[PDB]
Amino acid sequence: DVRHHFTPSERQLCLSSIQTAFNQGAGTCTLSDSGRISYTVEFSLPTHHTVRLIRVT
Amino acid sequence: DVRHHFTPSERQLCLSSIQTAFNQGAGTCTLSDSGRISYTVEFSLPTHHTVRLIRVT
Repeated sequence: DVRHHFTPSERQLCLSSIQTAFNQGAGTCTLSDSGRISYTVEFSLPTHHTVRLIRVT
Repeated sequence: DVRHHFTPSERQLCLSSIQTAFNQGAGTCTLSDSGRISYTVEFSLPTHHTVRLIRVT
């Protein structure tokens, strides 16, 4: 779980990507048999953020 | 995809929920071999909303 490596600015960048993705309709939002909702997405951070994470990871 | 069936309020409650779960460390946030970010969460809506959604399904 990369979250515990995220910069504060990196953490905001994710939230917005997740929001935007959720709002534009990317990813998969599923309502399960038992009524529980799941959301799943893939997105990109800018290259220079990724590399910094690829490094500490 | 359930997003087609949400009310705009339910759409909102979903977003708040995803945003809380991400901030509080719920779900799984990963970094891929290719540097992509992925995030996946499961969460509840209030019973009455859920019940409505299951009815229209």
